[PDB]
Amino acid sequence: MNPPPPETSNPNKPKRQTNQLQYLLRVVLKTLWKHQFAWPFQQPVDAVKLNLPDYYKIIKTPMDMGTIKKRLENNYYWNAQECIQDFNTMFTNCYIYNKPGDDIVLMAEALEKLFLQKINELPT
Ligand SMILES: CC(C)N1c2cc(Nc3nccc(-c4cncc5ccccc45)n3)ccc2N(C)C(=O)[C@H]1C
Repeated sequence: MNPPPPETSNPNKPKRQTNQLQYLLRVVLKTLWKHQFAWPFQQPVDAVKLNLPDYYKIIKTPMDMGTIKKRLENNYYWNAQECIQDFNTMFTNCYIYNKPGDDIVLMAEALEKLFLQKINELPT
């Protein structure tokens, strides 16, 4: 029931190092990563482990912070907006699959609040 995880390396994809990407790794991702509610999001959803064969029938663009962290560390992105889009995919997937007030949604909402806080002053 688990698809192959999102790629974290792609040799023919063009890459750039920017100050915004460095901040997304050093500040934004590490602050989220340490948060008490981060653990569900530190790796792809394991639908076999969870016995949720429906998960990847609903969520067609999966994304997790373990993938985003590996992408940042491997210099996968062209620009910060591509990374921010991955974070937003992750949050949105959580809101789509689950229902308002679910524990997992409270977790995602807390992380997203912190995320928007940290990106409120991206560098230049
Ligand atoms: C809702 C839950 C199934 N959830 C989820 C689970 C995990 N991992 C995990 N591992 C062991 C036990 C559990 C677990 C069991 N029961 C209730 C829970 C309530 C709140 C958190 C976790 C729970 N969850 C990882 C990611 C997700 N994401 C992002 C989702 O959107 C859905 C698919």
